[PDB]
Amino acid sequence: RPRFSFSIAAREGKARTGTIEMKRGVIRTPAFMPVGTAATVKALKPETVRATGADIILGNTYHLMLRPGAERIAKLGGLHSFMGWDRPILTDSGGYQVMSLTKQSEEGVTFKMLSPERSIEIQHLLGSDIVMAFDECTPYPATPSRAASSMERSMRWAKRSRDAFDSRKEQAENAALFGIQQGSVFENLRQQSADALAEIGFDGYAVGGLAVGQGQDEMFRVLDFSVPMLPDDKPHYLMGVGKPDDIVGAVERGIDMFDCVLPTRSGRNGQAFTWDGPINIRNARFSEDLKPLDSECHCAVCQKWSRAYIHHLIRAGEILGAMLMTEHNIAFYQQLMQKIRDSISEGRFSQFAQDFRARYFA
Amino acid sequence: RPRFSFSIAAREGKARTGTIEMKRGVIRTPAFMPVGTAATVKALKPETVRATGADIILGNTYHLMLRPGAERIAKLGGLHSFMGWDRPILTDSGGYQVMSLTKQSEEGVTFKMLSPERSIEIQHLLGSDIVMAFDECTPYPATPSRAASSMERSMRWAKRSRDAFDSRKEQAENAALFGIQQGSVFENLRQQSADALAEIGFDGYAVGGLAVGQGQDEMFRVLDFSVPMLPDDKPHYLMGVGKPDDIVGAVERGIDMFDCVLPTRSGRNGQAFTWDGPINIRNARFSEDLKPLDSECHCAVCQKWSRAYIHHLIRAGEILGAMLMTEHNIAFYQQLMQKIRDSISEGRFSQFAQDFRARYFA
Ligand SMILES: CCCCc1nc2c(=O)[nH][nH]c(=O)c2[nH]1
Ligand SMILES: CCCCc1nc2c(=O)[nH][nH]c(=O)c2[nH]1
Ligand SMILES: [Zn+2]
Ligand SMILES: [Zn+2]
Repeated sequence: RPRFSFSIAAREGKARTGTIEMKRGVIRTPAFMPVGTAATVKALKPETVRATGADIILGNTYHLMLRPGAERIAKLGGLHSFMGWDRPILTDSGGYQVMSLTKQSEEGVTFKMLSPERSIEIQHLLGSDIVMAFDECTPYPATPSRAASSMERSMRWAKRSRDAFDSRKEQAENAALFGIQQGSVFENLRQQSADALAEIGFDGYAVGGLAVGQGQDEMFRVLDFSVPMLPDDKPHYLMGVGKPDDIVGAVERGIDMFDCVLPTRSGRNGQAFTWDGPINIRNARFSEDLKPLDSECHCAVCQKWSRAYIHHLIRAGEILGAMLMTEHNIAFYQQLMQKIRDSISEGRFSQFAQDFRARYFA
Repeated sequence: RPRFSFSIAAREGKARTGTIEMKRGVIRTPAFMPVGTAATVKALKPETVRATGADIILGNTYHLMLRPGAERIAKLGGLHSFMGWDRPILTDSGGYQVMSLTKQSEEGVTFKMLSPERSIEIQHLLGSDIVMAFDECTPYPATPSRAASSMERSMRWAKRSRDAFDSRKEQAENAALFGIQQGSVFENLRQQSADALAEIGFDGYAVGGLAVGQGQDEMFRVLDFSVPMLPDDKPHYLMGVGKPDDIVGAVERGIDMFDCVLPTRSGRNGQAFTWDGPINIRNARFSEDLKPLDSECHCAVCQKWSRAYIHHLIRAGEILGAMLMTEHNIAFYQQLMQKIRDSISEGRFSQFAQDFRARYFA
């Protein structure tokens, strides 16, 4: 396999399905990336993550550079070996969390320094397969002046990220680099940003700044004009999105890649995804319900345990409850992505989306 | 398979190895029973418990009758179906926890009623394979007068337990009933108790009251005279024991069955069992240690992850840390029991025990 090769096999409207080939494996697109926050997808063995159908996972840079540390992970053999996941890993740059969980300057951010060069070096030390440019995730809402200033800095940072990555032979030969579009909800700033990014040149293009408070209507509105601005022949990654219906609508608008903590975090808190919508398994109505979490789901959890048992586990605060809920939720997300890929491949994705929404929202 | 058949295949001194055949499967003896407190072996799928080599697990009656409730579990298909463990389950009577986690009377105990008849009915509702007589676990230390009064009540309760079990056709035909010897640390009271129990007649005999504060020397002293009092041709179960070295010494004194929460509870708190003794994986010395938890262990955890990674997980409070530590610890206990069975079968158990202790304590 090549360092990086994105191929589109089928299209329907703005939707695409295809593959990203990388040295550590193939990613089927549209792709959902489970989030591993501190070198673990919470409550799952990596074999279990794979078993659900995930082709790639996301690691957060901010958390790893703090614990256990990037240099330490590198000394230990890199993140794949450390955590036991041998397939592609996408790492974020750290740019988001350093502000949400500071001294900001043109150089980077100081907190209790992270900069483009340090972020790219940390992602190298981790042995990341897909490296995110170090950016600034503009808060929502933002005035046009502030969003412009923020976007402009991010684009200067994107060039610095590009050069830092290219300056390291082994990273440039074995990993890929994605740029991140900003500009808040403003069309002209999104265009400026896309333009800047394309001029630099990246292996893929994320749509940043849309998982930070916008309602779905608004996020969709911004995607409508923003995704066509990106190079068509490269993957499009919507950072931090989202709910099952967010994902369907974003694929309808040309997104190829997704991540979000909802299936893991929700799962631990008792929310299970079903084709008829989410359910809160702690609800007393499930106390004697012998059905699986979802009537159609092919996951191991639905093959073996009832709602009643998982209800008991979550109410009791049992670790196995977190494990079972998380596995099901991640499997549900993967089955959603499989249904999306198959329906685009068959030219019936628009119908799938309609059908999905009618039932999920009933 | 028969309802119950205990066969001794090999002996060495007081040590025995053999099998208990039951309708739901075969139990290899000496046996270690992982404890499932609220219908789950904490942080493990039942398939994982089996994978470690466990033939039977223990369920606590007290906790189940409180949550989710015995009648409810029965309505749901019984405990095996509920939790997804299809092999034998031994349940305790509830007698211990109702006092440690009250109004005591000859009838039973009232708390925020449990009695012999109710305890046996609850264990039936759960669908237990091995039912423990409802007893009183005498506190340690106890004066001889108090231990005698306590033991005497337990023996009256043992007869009531016997009759309650026999009065239910399906339970008597499909499960087994164990009696529990009391008498604190006193030889004459242990003899009285054994005598009473044998007169009633049980399928197996537990040694109760020795996991409640006695040091090893004392526990061993009491086992020395207590186990020979029990019927030779029935299993001998030491409730609540114990550490790896407790278990070796107790097999040397004729015990066939063990349970304790140490491998699970310890595991979650960062203690890992090794042939060179326990280690506390949170210790900074493991932060860059690439070795497995134990150099010889055949478990899945030691095949795949390093001390360094598990150290990170436990320090980070990650669920996967609890899962990995627990799997290893339960696998270690099972490998210990396998080594014990093989060495008795080969007539080299005395040497094994010597060798085990020299290394575990070095
Ligand atoms: C709460 C979800 C946040 C998702 C996210 N957005 C962004 C972004 O806009 N830029 N850089 C990032 O790492 C990033 N991560
Ligand atoms: C803290 C470990 C307690 C083990 C135990 N001992 C006993 C006993 O002596 N009688 N009945 C029981 O259920 C029981 N359980
Ligand atoms: Zn499922
Ligand atoms: Zn191990």
